[PDB]
Amino acid sequence: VDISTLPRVKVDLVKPPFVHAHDQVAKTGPRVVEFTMTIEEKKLVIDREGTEIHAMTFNGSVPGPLMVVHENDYVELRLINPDTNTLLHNIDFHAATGALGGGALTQVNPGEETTLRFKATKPGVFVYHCAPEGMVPWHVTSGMNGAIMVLPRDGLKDEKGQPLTYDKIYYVGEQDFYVPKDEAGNYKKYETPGEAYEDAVKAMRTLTPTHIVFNGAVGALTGDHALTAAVGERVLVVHSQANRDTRPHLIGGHGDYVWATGKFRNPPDLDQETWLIPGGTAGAAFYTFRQPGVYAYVNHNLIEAFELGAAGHFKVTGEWNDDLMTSVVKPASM
Amino acid sequence: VDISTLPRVKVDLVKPPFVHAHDQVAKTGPRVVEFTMTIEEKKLVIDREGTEIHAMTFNGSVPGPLMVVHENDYVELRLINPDTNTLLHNIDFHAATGALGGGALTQVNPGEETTLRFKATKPGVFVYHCAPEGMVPWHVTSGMNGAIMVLPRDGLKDEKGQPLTYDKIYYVGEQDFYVPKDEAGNYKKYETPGEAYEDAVKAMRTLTPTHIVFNGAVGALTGDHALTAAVGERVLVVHSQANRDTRPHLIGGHGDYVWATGKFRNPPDLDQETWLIPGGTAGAAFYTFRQPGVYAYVNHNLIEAFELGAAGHFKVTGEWNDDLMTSVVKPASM
Amino acid sequence: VDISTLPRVKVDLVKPPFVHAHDQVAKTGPRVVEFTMTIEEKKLVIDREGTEIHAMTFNGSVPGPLMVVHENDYVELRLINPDTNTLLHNIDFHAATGALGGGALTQVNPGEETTLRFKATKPGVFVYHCAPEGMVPWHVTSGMNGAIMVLPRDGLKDEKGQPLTYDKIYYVGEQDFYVPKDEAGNYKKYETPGEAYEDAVKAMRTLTPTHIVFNGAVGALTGDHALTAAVGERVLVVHSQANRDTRPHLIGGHGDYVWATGKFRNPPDLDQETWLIPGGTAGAAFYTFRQPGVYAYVNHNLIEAFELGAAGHFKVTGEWNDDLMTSVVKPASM
Ligand SMILES: O=N[O-]
Ligand SMILES: O=N[O-]
Ligand SMILES: O=N[O-]
Ligand SMILES: O=N[O-]
Ligand SMILES: O=N[O-]
Ligand SMILES: O=N[O-]
Ligand SMILES: O=N[O-]
Ligand SMILES: O=N[O-]
Ligand SMILES: O=N[O-]
Ligand SMILES: O=N[O-]
Ligand SMILES: O=N[O-]
Ligand SMILES: O=N[O-]
Ligand SMILES: O=N[O-]
Ligand SMILES: O=N[O-]
Ligand SMILES: O=N[O-]
Ligand SMILES: O=N[O-]
Ligand SMILES: O=N[O-]
Ligand SMILES: O=N[O-]
Ligand SMILES: O=N[O-]
Ligand SMILES: O=N[O-]
Ligand SMILES: O=N[O-]
Ligand SMILES: [Cu+2]
Ligand SMILES: [Cu+2]
Ligand SMILES: [Cu+2]
Ligand SMILES: [Cu+2]
Ligand SMILES: [Cu+2]
Ligand SMILES: [Cu+2]
Repeated sequence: VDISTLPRVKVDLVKPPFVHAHDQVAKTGPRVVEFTMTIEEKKLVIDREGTEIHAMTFNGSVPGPLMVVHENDYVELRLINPDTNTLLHNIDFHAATGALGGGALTQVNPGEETTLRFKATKPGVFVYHCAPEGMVPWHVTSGMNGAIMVLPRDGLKDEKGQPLTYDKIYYVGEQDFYVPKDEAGNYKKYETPGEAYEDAVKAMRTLTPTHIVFNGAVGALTGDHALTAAVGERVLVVHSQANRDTRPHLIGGHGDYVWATGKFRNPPDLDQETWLIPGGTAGAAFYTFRQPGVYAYVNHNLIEAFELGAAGHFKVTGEWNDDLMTSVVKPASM
Repeated sequence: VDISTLPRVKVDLVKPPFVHAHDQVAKTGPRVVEFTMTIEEKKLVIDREGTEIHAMTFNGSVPGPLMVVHENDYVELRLINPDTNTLLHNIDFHAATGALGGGALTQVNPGEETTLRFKATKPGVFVYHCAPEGMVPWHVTSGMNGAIMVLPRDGLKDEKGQPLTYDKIYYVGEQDFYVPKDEAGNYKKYETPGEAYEDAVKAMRTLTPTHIVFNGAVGALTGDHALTAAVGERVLVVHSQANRDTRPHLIGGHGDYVWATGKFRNPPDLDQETWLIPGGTAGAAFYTFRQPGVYAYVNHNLIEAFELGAAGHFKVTGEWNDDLMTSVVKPASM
Repeated sequence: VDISTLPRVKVDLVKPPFVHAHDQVAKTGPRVVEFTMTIEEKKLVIDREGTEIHAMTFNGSVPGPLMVVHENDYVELRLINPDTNTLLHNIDFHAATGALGGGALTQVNPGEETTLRFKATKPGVFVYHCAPEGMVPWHVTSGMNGAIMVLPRDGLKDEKGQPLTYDKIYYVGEQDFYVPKDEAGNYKKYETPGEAYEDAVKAMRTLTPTHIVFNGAVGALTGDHALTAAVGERVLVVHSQANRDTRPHLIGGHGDYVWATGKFRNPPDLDQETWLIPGGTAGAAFYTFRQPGVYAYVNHNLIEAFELGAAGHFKVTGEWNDDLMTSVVKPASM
């Protein structure tokens, strides 16, 4: 097909955990969906202690934004590496076929840009990440990863083939960081990316993250930035981890329908308490809220969640159901 | 519904790996199932070396007991924290909906008790664990976790919808402990829980357990406490890990039907050699024994199993089948 | 049945990643399939630095060869431990039932041999490994593991029950090694296996591999030993990990049909980007190539892949499809 005959639509991405506007069931035929991302290397404070790292980002955020298209659309990405950056970057889409997911075609020095097109031939949520030859995990574990959702053209389906329609969607990107430590266990600091590289590699080779965070920082999805829902709403949470396994869990809830490895032609797993998203994967979980209050959404290695940062909150509005749960006798001394 | 109109049944729990009496197919309508657990903080010897830790337990054991109910029963738990304990505790049921699984409603100081009720709306095996705000992984990794099984009212089913009926059930709780180590690699010891806390946190943050055990100690499910079966018996092994991934395997056997993530509305995986139970999950495996002798049941990270403690035994009685396996030429020099 | 009435066929195994000749759909009735393996303890250089370890091998390779039979064939293995070796060895087949998978029946000192027969009653890919009582993980993590494929007699099937036929098969064995390190982080060296044992155990207990490799060494499946395919060919990649989780991913491709836990009576997962093979398991992924060029096949913990060794290449021949992917604007300064 002459791709020039297809509709084009442009999207300006939004910052995670929010997701750009889209339609679950495709309202048009196949399209070329145009996205632009600008790489930004920047300092980021990642913890309550004030630890500051040199992050490598797509569009200024960790994770990079969620892109949403439909099966057999074309994704056309304009990738810009401004001359204010220092490093070489590129992009690999796990949704794409060929050329290392695009990485072989998108190497951009500071001051350069490129435009890649690929056909989104498989439905699912997928990781995308930077992957410059010879320094792949350094870029990924500096925050340079996000996800893309390729919806079936007729939307999501349950294990029986019936429609599933979400009311709200959130994108949780989970990031393992490896801040180098000295003999004393203290964080080390670096003056240039080149002076950082070897100790960054050494720290990565411990296979022990110093931080594991949602949305780029300890506590990022809490407080005024807690996720929200109302009782009775259907919520899809897309969760990615570009480098390391995670095991998401909604404390006080479930995954009613879970694609743990993220690919929508498969039936979902039902009624999950916790699910395994392998490193290098995006998964998706659908839940209908049944109770109000605070929930925690965590990686259920609870050390990873509550000591290293992999925990966020939902604040849910509505009526309490005493049939589902009640305090029969409140805590007391007798 | 007026819950007061429903039958009540009381259960006194039994110590793992055994499971209180129950019926697979529900012989009554929905019920309120009453359980009582008493929290016990106690010293436990966890290895052959004599390493002694301060454990935090439900009902005196690591893991806590297995509770068994049916879908849409109500679980009513009386949780007692005697004044002989030091710490605040609570309980979160992954089977439950709302209030952080119950944790927000069950905070009990020493000298207090509480009664929680919830509706068991989803069938499966699920983790339960203590989760006091701000010190969650310390309690969990001190042994304060167990599991609950919510059976479908018509019992278990295979991948074709045919009944599966177990003859025996065992509950294996797998516990990761993080005993703090000094520069020399020697275990450190502590005089009060408060003096222990920071080094407990530091040890947890290594993400490297010092011990990984079944039923609370190295070798606990061996010798006079080996699990048992006869050739031809159908055995369900429920396995939980509240904090960290495991990969169970029956050495010399299989999981004929496995719910690796524990939720019975899903078809089981067939013929598994090894399966992944994510941290924060309970799974269940069904096997019909076909050969007698000793089996080892392990986490198949074999270092975790044979060096760190995650190994137990079955002793199986009956007739050897030489069709299935035989020594054609016994080991010899020729 | 009188097994003596069945056909016998002998196989001389081939070195991974290649696989001995076989037929997907069984062209005969059940057979006794005869294999011979000779244990070889040998020095192996495992990295670009020249690090040399004392490996323990089946048939001279890491991994050991892939054996291929059909469901309800009998496997008859002659296992030889020549008197040029130092250690006791045996073999445990995860495909087999009874006697610890064969390990209880196959203990051979140097100078001894044995012949084991078992019935391959379950279809799938399965791990086999050495497992001498008391020193199991040392042998496994010294390279003494491989895999066996038990094909359904009517070959592989998709999620709808339609045939899947591969054109090429490769076997990737992934090995975690634990070379002991001193305080400085330098590798230690040893003069005898007995003098090595305690520090080998200590290194294993870190749960942090020093090396994670395909086919026995960093870069083994690259260069002149890259895997190969043509556009349009259907390739099955069998992947095993006897001790530790992995998460395979074809960079630039997918797993079109994946049995992540390796058992062919289950429907495959479709369209996977990345999949979790638990330690102690073999999995299999089927892909039809659609683009030419270089691919990397990796464990998608990218530190594990690109720093520790778990990366190989495919070189794929054929026509580039610009519909599927194209550079619209090559990298440039504007
Ligand atoms: O609209 N994306 O930068
Ligand atoms: O980029 N990770 O959330
Ligand atoms: O910001 N110049 O590419
Ligand atoms: O900028 N190099 O493709
Ligand atoms: O169920 N909270 O870990
Ligand atoms: O929306 N619930 O009151
Ligand atoms: O909760 N009232 O005892
Ligand atoms: O009967 N449970 O303590
Ligand atoms: O509590 N864990 O077995
Ligand atoms: O043991 N008094 O709660
Ligand atoms: O005892 N406090 O809920
Ligand atoms: O199959 N035993 O590890
Ligand atoms: O029960 N078997 O002889
Ligand atoms: O096993 N008899 O040589
Ligand atoms: O033919 N196997 O050594
Ligand atoms: O033996 N492992 O590739
Ligand atoms: O090589 N003698 O067994
Ligand atoms: O060589 N011992 O079975
Ligand atoms: O998609 N390469 O990591
Ligand atoms: O085989 N492809 O030109
Ligand atoms: O790729 N041509 O600008
Ligand atoms: Cu980059
Ligand atoms: Cu990738
Ligand atoms: Cu507690
Ligand atoms: Cu929990
Ligand atoms: Cu051996
Ligand atoms: Cu094994």
